[PDB]
Amino acid sequence: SRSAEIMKHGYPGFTNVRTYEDFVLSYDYKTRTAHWVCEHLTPERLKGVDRKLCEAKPDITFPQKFLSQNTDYKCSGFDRGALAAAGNHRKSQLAVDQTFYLSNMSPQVGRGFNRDKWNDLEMHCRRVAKKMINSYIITGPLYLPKLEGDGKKYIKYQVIGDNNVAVPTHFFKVALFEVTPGKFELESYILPNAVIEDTVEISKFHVPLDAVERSAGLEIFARLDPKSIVKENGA
Amino acid sequence: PSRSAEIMKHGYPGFTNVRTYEDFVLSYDYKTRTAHWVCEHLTPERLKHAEGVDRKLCEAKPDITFPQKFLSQNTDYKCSGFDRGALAAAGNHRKSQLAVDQTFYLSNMSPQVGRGFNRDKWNDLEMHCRRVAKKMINSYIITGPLYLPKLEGDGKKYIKYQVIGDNNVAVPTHFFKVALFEVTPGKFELESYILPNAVIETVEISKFHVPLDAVERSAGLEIFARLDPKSIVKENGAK
DNA sequence: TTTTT
DNA sequence: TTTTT
Ligand SMILES: [Mg+2]
Ligand SMILES: [Mg+2]
Repeated sequence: SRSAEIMKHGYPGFTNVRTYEDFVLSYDYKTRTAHWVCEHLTPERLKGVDRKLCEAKPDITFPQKFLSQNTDYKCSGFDRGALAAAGNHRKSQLAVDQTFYLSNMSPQVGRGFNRDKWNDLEMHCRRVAKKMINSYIITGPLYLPKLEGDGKKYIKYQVIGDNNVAVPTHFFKVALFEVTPGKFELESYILPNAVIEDTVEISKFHVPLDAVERSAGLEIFARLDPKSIVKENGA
Repeated sequence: PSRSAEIMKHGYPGFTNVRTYEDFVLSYDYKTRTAHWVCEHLTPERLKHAEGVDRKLCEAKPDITFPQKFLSQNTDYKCSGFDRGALAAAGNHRKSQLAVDQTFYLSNMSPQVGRGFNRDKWNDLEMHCRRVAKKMINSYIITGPLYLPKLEGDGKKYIKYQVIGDNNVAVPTHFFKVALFEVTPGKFELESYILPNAVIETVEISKFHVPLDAVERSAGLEIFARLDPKSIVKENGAK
């Protein structure tokens, strides 16, 4: 099974899972965006298909009362940011078309984030993947607390459109790279959903995996054992 | 077991991190470190106290069948200004010591305003549900936290809530409670409520009625799916 | 290659 | 009945 290949190293969680052609997604009825998406890449799999034949549409195999709509994002000020990236899925027109499901979208800052630094992170994972045995990428939104002036910690985020789609404060990305058979490089990033200077290197957004777990309420690469991790966030 | 099937007869609100305790079912949210929902089932017979039971020798503690890193602890609540508010109320579970002890799992707790809410109007709503249930054949109650949007001083909508303790336990902005009362066999009265997690003044609990649909949308849950609307004879006091 | 009323 | 040192 493709899906069982994609999810070899663990399910981050089991809420409202859909297995699409080339990735697995978990959808959150409350925020109207994904809990997470998992992707599996090989050099083989990263190689006629056109993407502007694609239009974002709701995945209606989820109940309608829990759907986002293009009308939620329209004039929001945010892009429809695709967590499982179209560029990662080009072995078929279907596979790429499903990356355009709104279940796979989060409201993302456009210029200075989704169109730049977040895009740079995606391109980095793709390029590293092209010279690795297997690559596993888990992406998801976050809603992080901030201490404010009264000394109290608050989670605050905008919601948009009539369906109140959540605007994540941050996004995480965790990549597992099989370098030598049975052995892995692990890269864990948290980036703010905000304008980021192009000056900043992606490694500045490294965080320990445990931080991603706690913040997202997910078990990332549980089925995997830490002996087989040879490199962690560069080290 | 067969008990959990009686409890969940009219459907699962969701399937995330479900635990079946002896007399109620709970769904646990790893992000908020509190419940998504709890579902309870009462009857007049089950509201008779059993002998030897006692709620005085009960202490709040985590349910460690969830992974440690997603638990809340008593230290998260300690000196926060909020109560450990039981969603499935101790008072609903009368038939054994374990059944009531389990309502003291922290998975069943939300940070709640005490004076003016948990100890007052929220408790008034709980007692009201037990009272109605002594006169009904079957009663199902679904309870949970909400985190609701507020139009701020720009023109943008925001969800904002406090998190407490080192584990960042969410302080809900509101709580819903939906009660399905079987008034005659196969015929139900439905009552849906949303209250703010705040001091509530004289205010009748019926001021907090909202359509079921509004609770489903806010909570991202499917409440009482296996219930045919033909069978509903009353909705928040009407019809 | 990422997207926008 | 609810809870908190
Ligand atoms: Mg993107
Ligand atoms: Mg209480």
